[PDB]
Amino acid sequence: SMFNSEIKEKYLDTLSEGMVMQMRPIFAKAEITETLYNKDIYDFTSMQILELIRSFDQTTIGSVRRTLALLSLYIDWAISYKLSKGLTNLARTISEEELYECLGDKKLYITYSELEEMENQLVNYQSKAVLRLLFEGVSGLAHSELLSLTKKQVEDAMLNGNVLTLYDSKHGERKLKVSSECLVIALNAAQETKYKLKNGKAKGQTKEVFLVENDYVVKTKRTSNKGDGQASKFVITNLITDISEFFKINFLTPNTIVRSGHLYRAYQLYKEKGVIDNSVRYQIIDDFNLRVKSKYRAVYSMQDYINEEEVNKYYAEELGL
Repeated sequence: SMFNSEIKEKYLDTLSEGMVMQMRPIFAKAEITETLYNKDIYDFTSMQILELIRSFDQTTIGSVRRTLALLSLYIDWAISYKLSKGLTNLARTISEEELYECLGDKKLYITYSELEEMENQLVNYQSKAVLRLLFEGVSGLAHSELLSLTKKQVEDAMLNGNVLTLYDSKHGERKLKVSSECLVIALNAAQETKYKLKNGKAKGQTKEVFLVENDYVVKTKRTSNKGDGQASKFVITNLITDISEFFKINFLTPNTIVRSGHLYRAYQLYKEKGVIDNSVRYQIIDDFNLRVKSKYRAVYSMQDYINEEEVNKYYAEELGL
């Protein structure tokens, strides 16, 4: 039911009825972790706070942040009563990146607002560009659309209603409308000469590494001893890896990022329409000009992730629930 009951009930007794409603469930879900370490939340280490919250299995950064803030209030109260062994509130030491480590292991997809917050903490344009370009649908077989992308296509798209012309190694050409932000990020990434390691935090003597000189947006490193030609598959995965290491998350894969794009578009339609059904799915396909065997097949595949359950899960705050 609850760990350290008579102390928790003493804290609860100082809160409004509405606060008791928020704080109580946190203590019930917390109980099993507290009995595992045989100590209270207020004696938890940083890591144990981050683990604790992950066990609540929360979907969004926004909700994690509300959960952490509630936990701080309890810890401060416990500090002011000197129940805590430690003198400082360890929930307050939790940095912005560490918030992503709090995300539950069910989380598969990123919201648009999460994409924007992640972009803003990523110092490299190679990092920013792969995230965004994938979210907005630039991805062929083995990421051929993304790896074959040049300044010139980016430049042309800006002067053509933001409509990119994409080159795939299997099927050839595809037309995709993207955002202006995506195109400016793509244009920066295509002229970048350096790549800071560990997202600008590299501890070592070596902090940056030279990139190849070419007109491609996705660039191989000079020390890899590949040409001034296109990058391979593995560069995309390594760029996602370095993003994933900075935020310390394990759900982020090229396919996952591409879906999140589809899932954000589904939210926008759900807000106006109020249903998610095959009509929505057909619209997403031709909004992203989707490269598919057939459309009906794609619409079937999309029922795994494009549905009301997933949209309510990821976008609850934005929907007003």
